[PDB]
Amino acid sequence: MSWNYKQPHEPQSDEVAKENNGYALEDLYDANGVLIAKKGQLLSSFAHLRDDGTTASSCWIYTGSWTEQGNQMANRDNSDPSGLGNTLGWAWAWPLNRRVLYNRASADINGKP
Amino acid sequence: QARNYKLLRAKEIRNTCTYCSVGCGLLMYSLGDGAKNAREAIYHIEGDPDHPVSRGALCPKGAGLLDYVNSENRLRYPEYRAPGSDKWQRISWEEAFSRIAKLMKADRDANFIEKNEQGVTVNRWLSTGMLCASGASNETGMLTQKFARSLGMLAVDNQARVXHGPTVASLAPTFGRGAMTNHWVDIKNANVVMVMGGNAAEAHPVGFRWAMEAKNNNDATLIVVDPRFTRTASVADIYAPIRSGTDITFLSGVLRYLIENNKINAEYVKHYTNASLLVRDDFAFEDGLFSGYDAEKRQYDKSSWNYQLDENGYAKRDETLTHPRCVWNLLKEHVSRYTPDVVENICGTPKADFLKVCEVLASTSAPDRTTTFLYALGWTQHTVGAQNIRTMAMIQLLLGNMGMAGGGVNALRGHSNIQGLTDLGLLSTSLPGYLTLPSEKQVDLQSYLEANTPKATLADQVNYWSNYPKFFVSLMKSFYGDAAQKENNWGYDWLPKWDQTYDVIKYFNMMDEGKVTGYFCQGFNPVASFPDKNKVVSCLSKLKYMVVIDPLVTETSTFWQNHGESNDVDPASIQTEVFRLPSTCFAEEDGSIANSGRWLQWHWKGQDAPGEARNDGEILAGIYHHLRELYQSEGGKGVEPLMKMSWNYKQPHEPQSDEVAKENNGYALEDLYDANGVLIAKKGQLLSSFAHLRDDGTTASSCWIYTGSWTEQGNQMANRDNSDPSGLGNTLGWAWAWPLNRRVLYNRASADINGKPWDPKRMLIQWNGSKWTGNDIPDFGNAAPGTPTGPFIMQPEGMGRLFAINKMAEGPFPEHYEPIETPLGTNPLHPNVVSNPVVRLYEQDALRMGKKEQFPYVGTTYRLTEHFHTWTKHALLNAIAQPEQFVEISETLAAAKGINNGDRVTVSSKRGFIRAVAVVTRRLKPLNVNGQQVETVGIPIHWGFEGVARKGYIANTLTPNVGDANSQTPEYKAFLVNIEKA
Ligand SMILES: Nc1nc2c(c(=O)[nH]1)N[C@H]1C(S)=C(S)[C@@H](COP(=O)(O)OP(=O)(O)OC[C@H]3O[C@@H](n4cnc5c(=O)[nH]c(N)nc54)[C@H](O)[C@@H]3O)O[C@H]1N2
Ligand SMILES: Nc1nc2c(c(=O)[nH]1)N[C@H]1C(S)=C(S)[C@@H](COP(=O)(O)OP(=O)(O)OC[C@H]3O[C@@H](n4cnc5c(=O)[nH]c(N)nc54)[C@H](O)[C@@H]3O)O[C@H]1N2
Ligand code: SF4
Ligand SMILES: [Mo+6]
Repeated sequence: MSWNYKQPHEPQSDEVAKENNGYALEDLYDANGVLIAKKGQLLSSFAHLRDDGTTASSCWIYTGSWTEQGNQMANRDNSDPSGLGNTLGWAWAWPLNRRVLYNRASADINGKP
Repeated sequence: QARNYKLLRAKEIRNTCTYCSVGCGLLMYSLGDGAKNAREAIYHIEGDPDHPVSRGALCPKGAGLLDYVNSENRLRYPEYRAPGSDKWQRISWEEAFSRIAKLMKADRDANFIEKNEQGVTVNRWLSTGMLCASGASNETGMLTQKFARSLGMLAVDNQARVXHGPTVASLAPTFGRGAMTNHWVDIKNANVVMVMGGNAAEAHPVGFRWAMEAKNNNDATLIVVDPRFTRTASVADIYAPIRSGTDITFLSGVLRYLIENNKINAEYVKHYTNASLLVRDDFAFEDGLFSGYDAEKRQYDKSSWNYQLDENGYAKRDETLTHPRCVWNLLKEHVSRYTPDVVENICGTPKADFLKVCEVLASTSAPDRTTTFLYALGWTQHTVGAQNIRTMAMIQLLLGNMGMAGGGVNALRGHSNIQGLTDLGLLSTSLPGYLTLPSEKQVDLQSYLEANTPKATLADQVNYWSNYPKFFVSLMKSFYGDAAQKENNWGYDWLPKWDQTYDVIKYFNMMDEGKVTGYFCQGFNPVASFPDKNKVVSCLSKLKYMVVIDPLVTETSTFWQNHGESNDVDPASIQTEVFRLPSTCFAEEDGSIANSGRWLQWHWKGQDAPGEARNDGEILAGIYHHLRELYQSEGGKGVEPLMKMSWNYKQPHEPQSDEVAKENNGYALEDLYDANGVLIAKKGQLLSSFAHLRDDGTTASSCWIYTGSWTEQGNQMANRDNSDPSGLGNTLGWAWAWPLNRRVLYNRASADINGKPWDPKRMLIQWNGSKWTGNDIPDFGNAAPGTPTGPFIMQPEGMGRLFAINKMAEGPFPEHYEPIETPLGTNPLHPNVVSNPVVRLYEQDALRMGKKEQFPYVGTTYRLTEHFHTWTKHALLNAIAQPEQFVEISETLAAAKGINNGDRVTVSSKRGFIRAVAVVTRRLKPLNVNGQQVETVGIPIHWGFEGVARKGYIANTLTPNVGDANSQTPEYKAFLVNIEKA
């Protein structure tokens, strides 16, 4: 079992949070040959996780919580553009910041609300 | 010990002063820390020390804002006044919206005009009109534009009509744009500061700090030329008097002096102005009239007021300036009549004073010395207003001061956002971005674009308006979205087409004839601000309905109420249904407003509005949705153009400021590529420059000159970097200025033809071998030094115009004409043509004009530093500062009438009277004019019948109902009155 912390007797919160988010262990490419992530970088989505050993994450639903863009859990933008009380800029929700689960069902089969 | 500091735990909010165009920064303090359970309440306001223009300062108006925000006269609930009633009745918002929508639909269905007599679709509505709020945000402005035009309205004006309309009418033809050319802090770089046609120390005090910086720390000479010795004169090096309405004579005299003494920047003139262009042989001027005058129509056929054309269709030139028909030689001939004796005889300005002014101005013809002119209403509010400005602009071109730091034409704007509303086109025939609504003669898109897209008149010019189609199609995409396609000409026919301009004087003439059913007054108080108040009240009384939207009680909202002599009406005889809707003020919404220097500045909300007051966009939305729903279920006339207008906001009943600001900036509707195949923008992204707008429907922007204000990099109007690397006072990192953040317009002219600065200590732009760079964003393309490309890029010839070809209504050169009501009863320069020969004067108004035998004194109206129009009298602090109405007269006139200082007097005109306290002073002195002694009676415009200051009389009770021949801006600055002891 790994315990890869700079100070083994004092693991830091940011180290563990980043492990939970996940990393690319090799450069990663999409199907069109476009680089999606570089070796050593934090992953931006669980959609980028792979089953071949080139990605790591100790909690896949948390991928996106602390990316190369920073600690999203520290976001403090309370803007609510729709007036519905949805604040996508405050902290970070799993999965992938979706605040209301099953929201495709907020519309009918033709996509009308 | 001292009481504790009262703001230690208050919420601090950044905002901008709501009164004048200086745009001073504010720091407002509210009780409460923003928690949901605490209802914020602003309890103190002071300046923002980091703001580059104000640096923490605030004049008495800005410093007293707390008393306006918390005025006892703030509106709280929707109120209704029934026909013939003498009282208000409170109603709900839903009642107000439904009643108003019903009244509007009935009127629109009865009077909407789908087609004109020539069979052209015009979709216009003329029986209901609107006055728009120059004191409200740009976002409110755009919503108002969409509201008004989608309904087909053409009688849509904002304060510009009675203010700087003449400036746009003159500076655009002369330089290419109608805006103030430099900016506030830049004034500190001047060597000579000229305050003429304005009173900056009282009308723009914090901005005036920079003129004092020029004087005190740049060794500049401050000159004031005004009929009164004002508070600006108090600090001036030189003061010279002038009779109201004679500026063209004084300024033309300066032109004569400069030319005769060769006090001009010759190379600047030769290359940057149209001095070398040849004028048609049939152009002429004699005895007060230019060629082409039609005495029956009282208009000019301007065919001869043009350049001779060469073999390639461009203007012919004579670089040697020896040809008798070159603009230069014709200008010399035209101003030859304005000798110092003529100036003294007509203006009353003593020759010794006029000489002092001429000499000082002349000292700035040197390439490294500049004069900057600071002006406003002293010049605009005349029947020859636009021509007053033409003359001064010509002076700045001869001196080589345009495009220079510390030079230029600082036409000081009025209302906090009159610049924004002008930019957004809230004027009868305008559209946003200085675009124009189609005239009814332009039957299709092609004809419309051809009429508005100018062909270059000299080769190798930028002639940027050639891009008009891109701006227009982009505007249509913003308005109509998917409904605008190539197939239906981008929705071309949905816009109302005009048969004429529906300016306010014309519209009230129509109202007096019973042709106007309803009227909206959004942040505009015409009973106080329009000329001939007695007639205005009589006109409004004929309306079937009126809707007032304001954060305060206004005289207009209570025009039907009897207030004694101040408003002697009989409520029972006035059948108008009046709706008074409570709105927010500047401190209660976020949004942007454009200051005089073209700076779009963002501000933030500090508290909720009192009672049931709502923001302007919410009020418009409430009425609009109720009205459109009526059309959805009942049908009616002009249904399609109304229903096609977009209102794409997340909450349709509450459009947000950021949504509208982004629409104004613009979007890419498809991925966009440059000519080399490189992606410039992705579908859905905000555009970074108007250079990316297209005419094929792939881009949208509801105000092209604002593209760059809110990009993918964020809200630039919220930028707060006050860095000034050059020391010239240019702060590119504070807010965002149009166009494309260029702070000093025409800056290519800050350097000579070889790209060398006229003054090496004031470099604005320079050539690096491949592009122009410097201390300001170049107002230019990439033309290398030595090429023929002119520095005035919006001009088809790329030059500043000394001769304005066919652009001005009364002549390509300015000419002295007396005010309609003149103390002389004649014009010494040409008795056969006394006043402007192209002025429009309705018969009913001609009957209300007085003559010198009954009204011998010159009457003029103006401001006092302590009050803002009839608005601040609702604020206690300002009422304390100047509590009671007064008028100013000389010691000579007072002695002749037996008036002691402080005595009560009655000032009257052919149209009415006011009574007030007399301020007798040596600051007003009679002048010797054409053999007579001419006296002036000064009338400040701040009192009335609503407010907490002592009750008074509307100053406009005295003013004439006639205006500038170009914009129809009223002649509020020069008329005739009489005075008697009271
Ligand atoms: N204190 C205060 N500030 C204001 C406002 C306000 O109400 N109060 N309003 C704001 C607005 S909306 C605007 S447009 C500006 C305008 O601001 P300005 O035009 O500078 O101000 P005014 O006080 O209208 O008057 C101009 C000066 O011209 C003089 N004058 C009168 N007739 C003539 C004439 O024919 N020739 C010349 N050369 N001078 C003449 C007057 O005595 C006066 O001192 O003010 C803005 N700033
Ligand atoms: N005699 C004479 N006449 C003049 C002039 C002159 O020199 N002499 N000058 C002319 C000029 S240049 C001008 S600009 C006019 C001005 O005259 P007006 O603009 O009619 O007068 P103001 O008193 O400035 O009032 C306008 C309204 O804006 C309201 N307002 C404030 N914020 C908002 C808001 O956010 N929303 C809404 N809906 N309303 C708001 C204010 O409370 C106020 O009632 O006077 C003109 N008439
Ligand atoms: S009225 Fe003008 S000068 Fe005075 S504080 Fe407000 S913006 Fe500044
Ligand atoms: Mo004004």
